[PDB]
Amino acid sequence: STLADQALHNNNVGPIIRAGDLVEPVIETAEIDNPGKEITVEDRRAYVRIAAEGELILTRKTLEEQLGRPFNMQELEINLASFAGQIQADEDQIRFYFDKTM
Repeated sequence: STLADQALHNNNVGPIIRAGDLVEPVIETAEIDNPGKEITVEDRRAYVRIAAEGELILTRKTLEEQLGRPFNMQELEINLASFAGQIQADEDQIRFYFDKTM
């Protein structure tokens, strides 16, 4: 009779972006750098999809910056497709999470 839905708090993240190059050995290496012993990556080729518990944190801004030193942060916000959660960047790092209210 009454429609109701809910899905807040840690659940799972699903960042959808495009594919560049060497994102395979980069994503894998970027995964080992993080204690993500329970994440599933789905890199086809044209795009790059990821799936975690809902909490992720990356600091390999040097690897991402190196892959394309001759660029900026604009290309980052441009080089994307979709997302399941939110994204944040720190001094020199980028973290992902599907958590809404903090």
